[PDB]
Amino acid sequence: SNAERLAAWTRLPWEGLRYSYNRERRGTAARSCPQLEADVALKAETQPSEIPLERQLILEACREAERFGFLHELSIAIVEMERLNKRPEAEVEEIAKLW
Repeated sequence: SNAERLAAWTRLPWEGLRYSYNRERRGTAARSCPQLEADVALKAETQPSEIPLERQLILEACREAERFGFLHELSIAIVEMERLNKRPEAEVEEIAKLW
């Protein structure tokens, strides 16, 4: 779905990316950031690999946004942050095709 694509497109660090997720989850029963962080940290250590924990965290956050219906709002917010980091418009175009 667009959750895996968005998680695939973003370059934001989790420390920054966590803010939009926390911001866009208002009004939903979605997991908080510490709940996500605790859940993902355990899931990472139950199947250890070379996959960075940051990638698993970001993918879990995008999936949770999709389950509880604020993935579109989260995609807009992530693109906003990337544009603040001067992410090239050519790369923003790749994710803009979801819209």
